[PDB]
Amino acid sequence: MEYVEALYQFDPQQDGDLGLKPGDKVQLLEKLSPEWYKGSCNGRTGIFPANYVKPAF
Repeated sequence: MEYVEALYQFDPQQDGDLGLKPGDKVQLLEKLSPEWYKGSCNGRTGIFPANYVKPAF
């Protein structure tokens, strides 16, 4: 998985958080842990919880 698709809405509450709407394909930059990933989506780069997404390609 190098791109992943958001299934759920992640509302960012801290700087560095990548906010997510369902259907957003996020380039996966690194799996930082089981629970937190780093990616970019629509020009933005930040971190989001891994359970918000599923594999895309």
